[PDB]
Amino acid sequence: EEQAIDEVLKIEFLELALGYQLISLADMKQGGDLLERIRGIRKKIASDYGFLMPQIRIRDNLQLPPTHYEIKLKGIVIGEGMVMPDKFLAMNTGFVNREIEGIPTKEPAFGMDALWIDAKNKEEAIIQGYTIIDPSTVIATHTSELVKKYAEDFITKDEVKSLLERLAKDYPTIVEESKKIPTGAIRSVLQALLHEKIPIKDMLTILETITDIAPLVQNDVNILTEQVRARLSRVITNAFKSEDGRLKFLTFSTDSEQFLLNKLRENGTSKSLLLNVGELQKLIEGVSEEAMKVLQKGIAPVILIVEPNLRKALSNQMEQARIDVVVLSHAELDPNSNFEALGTIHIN
Repeated sequence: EEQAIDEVLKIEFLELALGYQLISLADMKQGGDLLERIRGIRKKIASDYGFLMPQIRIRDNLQLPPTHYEIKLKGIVIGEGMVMPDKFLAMNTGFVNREIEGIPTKEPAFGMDALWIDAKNKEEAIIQGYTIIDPSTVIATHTSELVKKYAEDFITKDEVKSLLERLAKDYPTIVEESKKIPTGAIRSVLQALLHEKIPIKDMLTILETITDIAPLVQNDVNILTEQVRARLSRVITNAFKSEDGRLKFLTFSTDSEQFLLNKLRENGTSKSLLLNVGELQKLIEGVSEEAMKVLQKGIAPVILIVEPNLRKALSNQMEQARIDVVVLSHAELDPNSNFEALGTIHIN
């Protein structure tokens, strides 16, 4: 025993641990690029979401099944999966002509259907309109999605201090004006944004909104979050456009929206839905089945668009039901972008 020391010197990071058979994906002498793909996430996340995470650590873990991987954050398992290191993943992204043969699976990043296929299958897969993704990329995309999920945690007091200071260099007045705001509130708003995958890369707007509005609402985080989000419609819409340039979404029918609004209650500044067991049931089936269809179309994340008053209440209700959706308000939609309605949820 000499682990008073390893504990003294330990830094906090995201850790990708690889089973024996996955190590070859990291071996550049073998042509694997997992190292660059994994190490290049931190910069992409920085430019898309506006925070700096510590570099991602890559370990072997021999206690793992040889094809399995495990992702840890502060030593706690937050994700795991497997790839066929010597195969390729083929996906229907909405242009498939004829289905091909392979091993069916659920891709780990979003739970979409896919086929593991051999290298020699790639050519015909491509002819049939499939998208092909290699093992390293699958792991990288998974890992990327997991850091987005836990983006909150990387927003420490020291990251907040560092974000202001990095803004101070050429907007020194607004950061100074922001010293008037309790720093727990700023931090708390930033976490609340990242919690729902809203980038904080526009600190100017964030700080300006908080500094303006906070004194008026006793630094209430529910109000500040919504107010800040309302001013980031360009950033929000851009962060959820599909790659074809369209933000693709579901809505609730008017009858359904009215039903939800009728069960909506405010207590202090906290909005919630007052639903019995059967009603909560109807709500969950309706969303989850429609979400299920969106994923089957090769589209993810599943986005729900509602009016301002339902956004937080619905979002809370979803994460408590463990339904992986994004909930957006009308106030957050950039009319300069293209939109596509995928379907309408009926709770009836």
